[PDB]
Amino acid sequence: MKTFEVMIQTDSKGYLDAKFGGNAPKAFLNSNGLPTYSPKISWQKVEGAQSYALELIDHDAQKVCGMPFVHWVVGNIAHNVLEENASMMDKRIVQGVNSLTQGFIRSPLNESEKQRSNLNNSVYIGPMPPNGDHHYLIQVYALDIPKLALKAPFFLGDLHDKMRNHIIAIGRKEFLYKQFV
Amino acid sequence: MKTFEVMIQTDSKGYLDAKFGGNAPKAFLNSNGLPTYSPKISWQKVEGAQSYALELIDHDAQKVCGMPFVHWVVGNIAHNVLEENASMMDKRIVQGVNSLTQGFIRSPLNESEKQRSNLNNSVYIGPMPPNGDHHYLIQVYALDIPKLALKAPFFLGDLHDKMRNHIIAIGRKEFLYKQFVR
Repeated sequence: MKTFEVMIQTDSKGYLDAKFGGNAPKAFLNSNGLPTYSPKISWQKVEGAQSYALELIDHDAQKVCGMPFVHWVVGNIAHNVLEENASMMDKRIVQGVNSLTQGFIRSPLNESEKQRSNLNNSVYIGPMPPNGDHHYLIQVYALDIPKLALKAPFFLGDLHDKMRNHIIAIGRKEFLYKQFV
Repeated sequence: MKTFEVMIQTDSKGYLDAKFGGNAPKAFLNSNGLPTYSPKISWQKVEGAQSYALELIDHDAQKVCGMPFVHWVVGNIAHNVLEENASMMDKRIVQGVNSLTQGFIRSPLNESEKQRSNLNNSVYIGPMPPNGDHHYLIQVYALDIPKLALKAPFFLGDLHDKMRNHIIAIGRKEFLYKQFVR
């Protein structure tokens, strides 16, 4: 199993810009004040690959709420880049359900509202760390197949189910985002 | 940045034995019914590694409750192996808070109760998947320093803070565990 370099533009101190998370100027927040504007992320081409997948996870969220928080899951990435604002704009990628959802199985909403909430949250949600600055982990998977059989709404383990036995390489990369409010 | 192989004894079908997750015979549970009996996990020795660390996560939990679930967090592993029952028996390792904890910030519990909960749950908690069989992911880190500066209670994020810039290799292994019913 091989590895590859993953990149994302941060400042000198390794911080991603305010606009990509909770501290964003209002104009980069959606109707409800949520940072939905995804950053440009890119990585080395991996020979043999035919698509890539990506998960963005906050390990520092375990302290805050008991488990790590899922910010972004994306599969069917045809090329070695996600262009800035890809989450709202890219129409070829397929996107997984993030941890703001209230459509997980043990939720008290009915089947239809679970579905509505899952699709609603099948996007990038930006950093919003309450207890202080956090590191965030981008992990990129290089796959030996062009397409994953995934339809929104799908969850992190669904990505992994369809990726299983098809991963030729993995790339990791961390960034910082300042405390929120 | 290198990778290395990680091993765990499984079924011909890829399932870890019941005893490790609370379909377990009651002899392998604690007095409260919890699967705290950790499986033997080992991996190929890596060049330059002064210590190893491990984390065990269930991504399949995300669908169930909204987030992946942390089953086990461990640092200060001197050798390329954790022996069976290591979580209970190994004096040399340090262990992070698992996802049963109710000591996270923004739990309703008071400050002192949180500290207890965190410490009480600084152990391996085995698979208990409610909705069907789950895959679990073991991730092992090879480090270039012999000891991490970690003292229970500490979380997954803390493990990573101490390991940042010291990881010389990562190993990954998945296993299955049967749906848990009552």
